[PDB]
Amino acid sequence: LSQDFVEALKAVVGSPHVSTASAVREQHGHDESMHRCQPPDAVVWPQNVDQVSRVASLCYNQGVPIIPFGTGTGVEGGVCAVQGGVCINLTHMDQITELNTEDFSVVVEPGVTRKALNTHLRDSGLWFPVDPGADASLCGMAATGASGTNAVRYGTMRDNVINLEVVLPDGRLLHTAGRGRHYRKSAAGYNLTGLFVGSEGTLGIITSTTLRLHPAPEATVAATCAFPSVQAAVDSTVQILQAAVPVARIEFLDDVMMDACNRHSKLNCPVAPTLFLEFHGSQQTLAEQLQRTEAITQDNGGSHFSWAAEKRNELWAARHNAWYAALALSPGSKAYSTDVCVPISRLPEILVETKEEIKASKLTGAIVGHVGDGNFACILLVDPDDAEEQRRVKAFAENLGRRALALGGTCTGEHGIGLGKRQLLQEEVGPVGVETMRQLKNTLDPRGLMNPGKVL
Ligand SMILES: Cc1cc2nc3c(=O)[nH]c(=O)nc-3n(C[C@H](O)[C@H](O)[C@H](O)COP(=O)(O)OP(=O)(O)OC[C@H]3O[C@@H](n4cnc5c(N)ncnc54)[C@H](O)[C@@H]3O)c2cc1C
Ligand SMILES: CC[C@H](C)[C@@H](O)C(=O)O
Repeated sequence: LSQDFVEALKAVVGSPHVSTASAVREQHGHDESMHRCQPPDAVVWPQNVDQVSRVASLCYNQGVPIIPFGTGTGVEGGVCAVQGGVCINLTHMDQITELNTEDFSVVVEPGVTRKALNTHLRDSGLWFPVDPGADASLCGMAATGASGTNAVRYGTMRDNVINLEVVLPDGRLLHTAGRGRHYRKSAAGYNLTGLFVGSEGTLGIITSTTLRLHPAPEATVAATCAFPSVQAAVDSTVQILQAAVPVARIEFLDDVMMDACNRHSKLNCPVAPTLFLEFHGSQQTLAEQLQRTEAITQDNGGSHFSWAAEKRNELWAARHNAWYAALALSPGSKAYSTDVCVPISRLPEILVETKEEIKASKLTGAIVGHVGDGNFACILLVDPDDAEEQRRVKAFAENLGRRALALGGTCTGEHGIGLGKRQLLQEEVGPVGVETMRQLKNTLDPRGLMNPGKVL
């Protein structure tokens, strides 16, 4: 990367905000995935949207790949600079604006996390529900199409993104639903906002997100329920959903996951396949829901509920940190995570099969999941220096993904494709789907410089 180009970058953002130092590039060449670190040639921190546009235009017209970088908590190698280029760390634009409590909406820049937004919303009666366990950039969450434990009731990012501000690959500024617009529904034109949700930085740079806010629940109760088997827990989950209990959270942990979370949180739940549950409503609705849900879990062999302000906070903090709890089983390890999502009536088949295959395999794994969505993750620990283990893990993940596809499902419910699921995506949507996705990529990024090598 030439001196002249680096100085042009410095003219846009300032010398402190451009670095070609190896350590800085290495820190921005990987995420939380096991994908190999691939450092960008430079890291750049733009300070406002005009600077993002100018950096994009400089890179694009000079043939230099662009890698958008939020908080680096992705798990599919989205930020790995597989073709080098300029990593654009967006987190210095960290402002909340256009808070409209009367409309239930807010605009956030990439440096705002869910924790920051909800802290700024303390005492407002509103909150933002989509809750990855990581302290992630909200614009990064829009880019990956994230969900979370609350999505079963309150929706995913796709359900809660109203508008996006996007710097297109050549630097043009696009407000996907129109500048300053926010509303509950529209039929106006083609829905551009949905195209950029889940685009993972391959179609443009999200420089602000307009988010739907939600009313705080009148009352909340959390609980845990232990089961004798995976299939008892998952049958209970499906029956709760088919009974239309409007649970706020319903999360599955197998016995391995539950042991791991116990060791990492000083929770002390029975080591068994477990559901973590949360209910929102008034006192009358909560009593109604709790007794319907207890009846269903009891029918399938669930233990009595173990009840959970500080204790529900510890419960969900343990769940949110499940990734790190699993990693702490074998220290020094990395991990790959699967993320399939299937029609809910097929969830018992595939979760039980996954448990049986983990146990039959020489591999170690923990199972945890947003099962209210028909979604779950297998966390598969890896020795970073064991190439034989690595391709056995990758074969296990690919076979699980193909089983989900055979059941009518998708290879990823929330994490995205990045580097790891590109072949599974081709199988999932077939040749006309792939070509159509490619056509969209090419019209927005003709030179192919917008995070190359990802998704497609
Ligand atoms: C402990 C833990 C728990 C997690 N739990 C969940 C969970 O429950 N649900 C879930 O969905 N994910 C979860 N994740 C994954 C991760 O937190 C999400 O995918 C999150 O949305 C990533 O945001 P980020 O800014 O950190 O992404 P990064 O790793 O910085 O980037 C991810 C991808 O999006 C692109 N990108 C980032 N910011 C932008 C932007 N502003 N504009 C355009 N492209 C951009 C990058 O180029 C890359 O391709 C978890 C991760 C961890 C470590
Ligand atoms: C980073 C993978 C894990 C499984 C995350 O998705 C979660 O649900 O806590």
